[PDB]
Amino acid sequence: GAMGAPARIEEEELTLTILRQTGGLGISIAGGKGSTPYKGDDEGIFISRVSEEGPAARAGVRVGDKLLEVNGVALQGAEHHEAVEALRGAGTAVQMRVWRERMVEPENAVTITPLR
Repeated sequence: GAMGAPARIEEEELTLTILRQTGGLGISIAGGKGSTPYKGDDEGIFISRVSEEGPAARAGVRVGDKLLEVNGVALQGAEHHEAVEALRGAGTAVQMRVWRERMVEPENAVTITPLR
């Protein structure tokens, strides 16, 4: 596999741990695609379900956080089912990684500005 690597910006590396929900119900992700990788192995998974400051989302995610690997399982190219299958048993302790690129991460976010 090798088509190109146009969007390959310096990675930041953000490891987060999501333990069993302590009030809510964890989070909610959804990917699925199966298209050529950005830099050989990358798809970018999105989610939407912030927790009430507990071990479910706030632990690292934030309603739509850029993630690549889920619970140690590279979601690069994988499908929504591949990302959930990892959270199944990891429900008690999930380990997802967050990387920054020229896609998953929107320009609006790339800007480090306040909200006042």
